[PDB]
Amino acid sequence: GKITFYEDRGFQGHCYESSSDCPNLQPYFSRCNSIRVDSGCWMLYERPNYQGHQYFLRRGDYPDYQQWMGFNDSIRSCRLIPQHTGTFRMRIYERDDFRGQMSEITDDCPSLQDRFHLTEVHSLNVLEGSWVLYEMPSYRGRQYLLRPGEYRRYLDWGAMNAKVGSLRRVMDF
Repeated sequence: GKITFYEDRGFQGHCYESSSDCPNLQPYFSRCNSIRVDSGCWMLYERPNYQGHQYFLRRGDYPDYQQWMGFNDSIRSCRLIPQHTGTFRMRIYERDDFRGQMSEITDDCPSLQDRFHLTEVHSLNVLEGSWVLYEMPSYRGRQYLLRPGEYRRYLDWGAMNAKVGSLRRVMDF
């Protein structure tokens, strides 16, 4: 994993490269307007300590922050997401605290509405691999990184509501 952040658009200005997690990038650069992901899967954060808007990025060139659906040009923490080989698995629930009907998911899901007739998920259990949760169908809207573990309520994956449109396994190309 290598991501290099650039302060200005079109890969110009002061830059910084990371190969690992960083809870606070503020000491390294004051703004971020373009990015070059050389390798790995990354989750970028608007605020330090992995808070605020989250953005999922894979290898590629990003000449401006709009390219990664950035809210603004603030990137203050990043996570290198560990590659998972084999099966990705998670369970979603009707109600919070793992109650109501449960469905198990093991592939990408561009529309929960379409496949489960659900617009909201009130709790989920990530058993294997890392996933990205999207507020809206077809991987649009606010993004939330799901690492393996228990999410007894939507608040646990850092969202403001239980609206869940799509789900994507964190896989490299």
